[PDB]
Amino acid sequence: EPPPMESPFQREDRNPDRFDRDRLFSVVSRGVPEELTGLLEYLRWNSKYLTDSAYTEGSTGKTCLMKAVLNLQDGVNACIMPLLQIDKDSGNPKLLVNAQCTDEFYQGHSALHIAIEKRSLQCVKLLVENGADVHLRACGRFFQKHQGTCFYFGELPLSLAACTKQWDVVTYLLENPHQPASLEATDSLGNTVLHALVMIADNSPENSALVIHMYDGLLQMGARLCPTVQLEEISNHQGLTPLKLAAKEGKIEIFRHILQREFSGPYQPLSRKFTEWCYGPVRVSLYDLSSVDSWEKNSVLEIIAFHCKSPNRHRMVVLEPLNKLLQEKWDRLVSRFFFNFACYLVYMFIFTVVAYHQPFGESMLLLGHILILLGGIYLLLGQLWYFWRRRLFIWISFMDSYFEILFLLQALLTVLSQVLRFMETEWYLPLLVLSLVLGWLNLLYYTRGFQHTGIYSVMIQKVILRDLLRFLLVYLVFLFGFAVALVSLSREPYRSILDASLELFKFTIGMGELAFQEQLRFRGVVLLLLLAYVLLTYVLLLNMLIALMSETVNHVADNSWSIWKLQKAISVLEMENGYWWCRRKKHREGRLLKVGTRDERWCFRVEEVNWAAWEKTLP
Amino acid sequence: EPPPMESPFQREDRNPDRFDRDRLFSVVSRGVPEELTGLLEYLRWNSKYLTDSAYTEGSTGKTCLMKAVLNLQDGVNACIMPLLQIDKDSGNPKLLVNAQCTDEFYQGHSALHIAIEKRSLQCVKLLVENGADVHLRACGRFFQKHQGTCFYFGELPLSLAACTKQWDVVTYLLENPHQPASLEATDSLGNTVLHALVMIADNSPENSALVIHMYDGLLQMGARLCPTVQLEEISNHQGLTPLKLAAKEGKIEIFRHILQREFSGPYQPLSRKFTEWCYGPVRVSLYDLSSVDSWEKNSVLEIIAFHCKSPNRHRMVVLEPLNKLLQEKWDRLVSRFFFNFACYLVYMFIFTVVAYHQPFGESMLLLGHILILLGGIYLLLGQLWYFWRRRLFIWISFMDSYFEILFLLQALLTVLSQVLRFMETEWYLPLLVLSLVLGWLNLLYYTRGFQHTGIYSVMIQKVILRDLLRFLLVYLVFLFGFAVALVSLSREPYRSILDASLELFKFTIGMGELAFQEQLRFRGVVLLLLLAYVLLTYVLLLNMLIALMSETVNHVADNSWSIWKLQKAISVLEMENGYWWCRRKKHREGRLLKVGTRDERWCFRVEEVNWAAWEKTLP
Ligand SMILES: CCCCCCCCCC(=O)OC[C@H](COP(=O)([O-])OCCN)OC(=O)CCCCCCCCC
Ligand SMILES: CCCCCCCCCC(=O)OC[C@H](COP(=O)([O-])OCCN)OC(=O)CCCCCCCCC
Ligand SMILES: NCCOB(c1ccccc1)c1ccccc1
Ligand SMILES: NCCOB(c1ccccc1)c1ccccc1
Repeated sequence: EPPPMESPFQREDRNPDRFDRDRLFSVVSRGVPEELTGLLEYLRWNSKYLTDSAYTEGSTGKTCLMKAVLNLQDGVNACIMPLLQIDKDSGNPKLLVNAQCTDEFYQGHSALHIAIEKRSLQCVKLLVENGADVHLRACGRFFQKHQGTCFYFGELPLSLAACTKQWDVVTYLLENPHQPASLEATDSLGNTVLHALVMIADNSPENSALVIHMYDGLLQMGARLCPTVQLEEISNHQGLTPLKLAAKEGKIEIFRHILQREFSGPYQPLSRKFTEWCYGPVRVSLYDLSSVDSWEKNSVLEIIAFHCKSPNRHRMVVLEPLNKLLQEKWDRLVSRFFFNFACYLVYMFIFTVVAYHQPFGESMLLLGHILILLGGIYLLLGQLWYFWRRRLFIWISFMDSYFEILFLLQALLTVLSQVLRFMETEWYLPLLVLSLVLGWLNLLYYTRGFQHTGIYSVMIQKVILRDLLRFLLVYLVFLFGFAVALVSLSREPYRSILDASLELFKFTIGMGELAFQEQLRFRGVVLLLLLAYVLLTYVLLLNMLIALMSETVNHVADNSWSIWKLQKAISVLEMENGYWWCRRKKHREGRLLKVGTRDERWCFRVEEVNWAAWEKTLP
Repeated sequence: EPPPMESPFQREDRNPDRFDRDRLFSVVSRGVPEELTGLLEYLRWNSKYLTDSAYTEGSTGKTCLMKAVLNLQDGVNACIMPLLQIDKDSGNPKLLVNAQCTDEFYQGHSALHIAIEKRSLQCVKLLVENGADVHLRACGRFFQKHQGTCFYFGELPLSLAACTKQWDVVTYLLENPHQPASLEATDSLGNTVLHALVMIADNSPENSALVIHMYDGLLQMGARLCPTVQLEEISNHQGLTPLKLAAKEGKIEIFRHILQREFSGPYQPLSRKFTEWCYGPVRVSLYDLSSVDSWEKNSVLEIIAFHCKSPNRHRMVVLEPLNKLLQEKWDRLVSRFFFNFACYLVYMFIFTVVAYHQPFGESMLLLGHILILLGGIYLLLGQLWYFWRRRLFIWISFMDSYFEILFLLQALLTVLSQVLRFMETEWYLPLLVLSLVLGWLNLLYYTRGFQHTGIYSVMIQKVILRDLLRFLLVYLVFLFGFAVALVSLSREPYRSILDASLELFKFTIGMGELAFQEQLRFRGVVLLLLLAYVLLTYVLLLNMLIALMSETVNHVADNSWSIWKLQKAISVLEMENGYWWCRRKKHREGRLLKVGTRDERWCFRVEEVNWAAWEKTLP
């Protein structure tokens, strides 16, 4: 187990007048500099420095200075200032202010971070004035974002202060002449201070206000300290800007504010929603499409659809300008979507004809077999190309890509069945039939193109289809357990497990032949198993109905509309790439408009009609 | 019927100037000492005392002094003080202040208790200064905790004052020089004052604040009056400390406060949650495992799992440190749990093989029969050992031990079937089959080891399985009633009750042959019974569905997670004892740490990450 950061009870790890390690740590914690005065003599006598491993705990390397700042008294510790002085006179080649832990848990932890966390501006000023680096990276396992014991604030003192909304500390760390902290400074994972605020943000409104206020103030202060730097353009090692990161992490509240950010006054160039004109309840705004339009790779639209895995994906594609941007794309692509639907209907109309009318008529059948083979190959190549593109995030959103698997599965069976027909084996007919069955089920994918049908479909396939596998797994365990019991008991009907499993399943569809069976010597006991099976399978069905019905209470119809918009969003961003055989170019959305002075942006004109909001401002 | 305590309307039970009993009780109730002045002369004339049975009601022994305190006027009665004086001059060998009732209902009731209940500090001071014992036990049936007419406050004046939050009275009873009341003082059932507050506590928050405030103040005052006494270490006749009693009675609010009690300042040694270090939303506390760890017999963990019967059991195993303590144990024992699961799967894989493949192959069957016999004996001995250990609380938590019954039942049938095979009777095959059926159903017990499967299972078996027996009891009554009717009507199909019961049941599984039957002379009337049975059995099914569906509204998913944690808690505390053939030693949890001065405790380090709570304290 990793050692604790500070412990009044547990002692630190062991692994002129004497000033050994234990008595050194005792005086610094109590905050009495009077007893510390002889430390310089002992250090001079031994020709050693406070940064030496002898004056720290070997498990972490926690120095005496870091010990001192962990027991602040009313926001200050009188022992830390003499401690730095004695270190200065000791001739330390490694200054105590810049000392860091070495443990895998608290790696990079420094005395400056402790002072920032303890909300003591006095210690923060005192350490920085003495040369405490403001770019020390606390890159330990405790500070990394993961399940369980963690506190991610970035890795920098400036980012830690921002995450604790210490407005006084961030002001000093930026404006101090001794050692200013750059806003461009970057942690080990590529996250800046703005990125850190994004990925600590929750969807709760108390913490969303914290992040939005910190994000707004730091962005506005960045315009003063570094006017030539656009802080939102810095990307992590994953290549994500703070806007893109908010999309991937699925944090709507911070995502919405950045996407619709508007500043009035001198800070206008930092805005992303430039209002254009208003007439009554009609508002027109020029939303900025920088890093939002799908024309550029790794955009926000692609990240939400294919890279985000949070349950908040459907609620993000309805925010402006994404709602209107996707609608603008959908109206341009709805003609192609129906053409794709028409081609699949023709392909499966031919599939049905060949499957049924199978042994000029022979020539039509010969052509039908050939067209099916080409159609199956075409679908197989298209689906393989889709999975090749989405190879980095397979099985991450299987609830949405399950139709793309079915199209591939039907394509594989279509091609394989034709191959078996070439081999003239009798087993080609089944595979051709299962291809026909799956494809007619795959026709339900295109219902998303119609609001009239797509909205209704969304309410259904969300949970119910995934629930049935959970009942079947127990039911099949129950089915095989009773089947062997009946077979082992009827051998002195149910001639084999396969027949016994068949008979037991018939009881579920209301066709069981629950009788004495008139033949078996153990007719009563065999009946007991059938009666027990009937009671057990109805307990399981009632167990299923109650659990499934529980989802009805919490359902909201707005979610079904939102999910349908996400389904159209995924389809648009896939068919924008054209086809596998023809990767047509992508049209850039919006128009280039000058919005200020650094300032031209690819703005997208969104018009907003809202009677309720307009009447609220009215007297 | 027990007589009333006080009655303005009903007279008390009958069973110098004259001062008979009736005129004595009249003056004391009215509170006029002027008419009482001659009482000394009458007592002197008769050479009698007020404590004599003549001056009380024979049904209870309620004395005149207890009569006086039952009619206090504005918190005081002017007659009680002269009453004690006249008793003093009467030469009473049994002082009136210490007089108690003799009725089985109000046994031990004294005048001091009445003054405490009536919230009169003036009478409380007046009686105690005259020698009223502060350790009088009111051990009547009225003061014992039971259904109906009762008021349990312990049995002592100090405990009564604590239960009525009379802060002024408890202060006096503890600090009075005349007769201080010991906090160690114990009632008839072993309960001290701290125990009394625990078992009058409700889970409501108005009364929880009452108990917590009284528990905290009395514990803190105990450190001043008796610093050398640890009041929480006193146990009842059942052997339960106040912490253990709160667990058995299932009162979370008082249980949580004691389990996580933290005091800052001089009262630190009374704490049980010693905070260690804090960094942002990360809090680390040293919870005390005294009487909590399962290493010691009759611990809190065992009491909640096996001794508590309240519905609050699942909500207690999620409180810290119990939540982390059980998780620490579970991670150490999850390797053994799967090994136990693997052994049962192998045992039932062999059971299935022998059951099916039954008349080198013969040698394998011979070995399989032998291995099943040893496996059945092993399970039989293990389950008997489990019930021997839990013999004191069988059928108290049958909802949790019902799987342990099924394992025993399957073990008994496994052994008995092999015994019958030795006898070479034909009836061994059925019992071996029912053993196979039950064991495959017993495999559902091990689903609790996986969160992925255990959580889903908990939602189902809570109510639905127990509900079906309630429908079947009426249905079987309906089944036998109609079966005899059809048989008595078809004798001029349904040749016997057994066949008639079989045919009627088929209508429930959607296989009834509801026809005119073409043979019976009373074909129309027999059809009426079948039609009536169909309507009646669907009314019962609709009755069942509506009643069962009503449970969906009030269900909370947090309960299912909590119950699963309790299920793992029971399994851990059972497999900690090793096996019946090898009772391996128990590992003590936590580490011994010095926390103060009486002070070393077996503290358990629990680390708490809570962003929402941390942000609440932030500006
Ligand atoms: C008009 C007559 C058509 C006769 C049948 C020919 C084979 C069609 C096979 C087929 O079903 O293609 C469907 C496809 C769209 O699939 P999707 O985007 O829904 O799939 C994704 C679902 N998630 O549609 C297309 O890609 C367009 C059709 C092919 C155009 C010409 C191809 C030339 C190749 C060199
Ligand atoms: C590995 C090969 C095993 C072949 C079959 C041998 C008989 C096993 C019988 C069996 O099912 O035992 C299950 C048992 C655990 O039961 P539980 O704790 O779930 O039951 C409680 C459920 N509520 O498991 C155990 O206790 C461990 C298995 C026995 C170890 C060696 C025993 C030696 C005896 C001298
Ligand atoms: N082909 C048009 C049918 O669309 B509807 C539809 C049909 C099947 C599944 C989902 C929707 C419909 C919607 C509302 C009322 C009636 C029908
Ligand atoms: N063997 C793993 C199956 O677990 B799951 C499961 C199966 C039966 C009963 C309870 C749980 C499951 C849970 C959620 C979705 C799908 C399946």
